[PDB]
Amino acid sequence: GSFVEMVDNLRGKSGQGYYVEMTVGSPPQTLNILVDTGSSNFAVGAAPHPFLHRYYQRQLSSTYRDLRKGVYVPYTQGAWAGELGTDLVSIPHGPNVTVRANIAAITESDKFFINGSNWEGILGLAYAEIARPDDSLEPFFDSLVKQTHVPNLFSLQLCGAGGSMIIGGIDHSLYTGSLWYTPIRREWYYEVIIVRVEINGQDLKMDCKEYNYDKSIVDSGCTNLRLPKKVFEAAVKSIKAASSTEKFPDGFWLGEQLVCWQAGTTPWNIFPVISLYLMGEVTNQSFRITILPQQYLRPVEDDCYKFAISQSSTGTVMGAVIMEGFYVVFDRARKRIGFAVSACHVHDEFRTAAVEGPFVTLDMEDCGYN
Ligand SMILES: O=C(NCCS)[C@@H]1CN(Cc2ccc(F)cc2)CCN1
Repeated sequence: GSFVEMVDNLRGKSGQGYYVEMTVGSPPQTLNILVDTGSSNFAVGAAPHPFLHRYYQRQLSSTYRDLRKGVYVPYTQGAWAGELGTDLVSIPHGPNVTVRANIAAITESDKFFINGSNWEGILGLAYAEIARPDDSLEPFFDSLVKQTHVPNLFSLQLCGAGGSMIIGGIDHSLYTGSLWYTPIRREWYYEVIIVRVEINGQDLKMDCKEYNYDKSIVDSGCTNLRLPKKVFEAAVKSIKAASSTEKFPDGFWLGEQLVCWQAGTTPWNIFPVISLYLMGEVTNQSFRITILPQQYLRPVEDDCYKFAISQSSTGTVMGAVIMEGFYVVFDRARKRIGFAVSACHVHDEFRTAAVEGPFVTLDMEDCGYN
């Protein structure tokens, strides 16, 4: 592909977030920006903070325009407050363009910036509907598409232990096998529909509406695979039974406790695979995406791991757990999301992550929550 200058543009430590190099203002002030497909605001630190090494200085930028309006944005994890404005933004290792975008200048925050994360801002890649204060505040990618010839598409390859955010196209060297697409249900979050869940080839036997109770979303700005109360309970009991060859403390299945082994001795074989079936583009068709323990058990600072599946009250969140196993294509132009086996995904000599289809499924439209 012609996106070789875009490959390997992502960095970020385990459980802290993946970020891209971006510049704001004139002359260009370089900052590292969290890639977040679960929000829609572009906001950078614009005042000193204990965890910030650098921040956006508006007085040093000649192209800064004050919108003279304060903004507050709460997330599931973290919140910030700031002042709205516009300025020139560029992505050094992305498309060779410069755009005027809405930037929220973060002057106040809580549980947002992470110590040692190395990022100083957030790139909300989702749609305008879920942007604060309202959908009149144009997200960065909408600005980028409207002002340049860069196509209405981006793709993410999150690599657990870097990765690539390809803006405008698809690099074929970042995946193996075929690309399977699932329809975007609504343009707010990256809402998808899960039709079936399997733990080590065993169906959870639940009404498929439970898998999407509230919503099912694709979110790079989330560490965990988060599941609705009912689905989480059913999943944990199934994972616990499949991995009964070793006993673990009850706090481990809650993220409260860690589990450790000797270096290189980690027995991945005892932990089951997890398959999420996603609605296909063709009527009565579906495809499954299968993740390994390497994805849902994440290394902690002997090799120690944290159980990276948690419970949710706001629906299914397909986080980095899911996305680190796959090359994900956010095809906005065709209202669909693509999944392919990542070339950088962590696996062993016995098992690998999989994207397989098609599968026959009757009554798919029901699976969505109303
Ligand atoms: O609410 C949020 N995500 C959903 C909960 S998992 C995000 C959390 N993010 C910090 C963060 C992002 C990515 C990551 F890998 C680890 C941490 C700040 C913005 N809001």
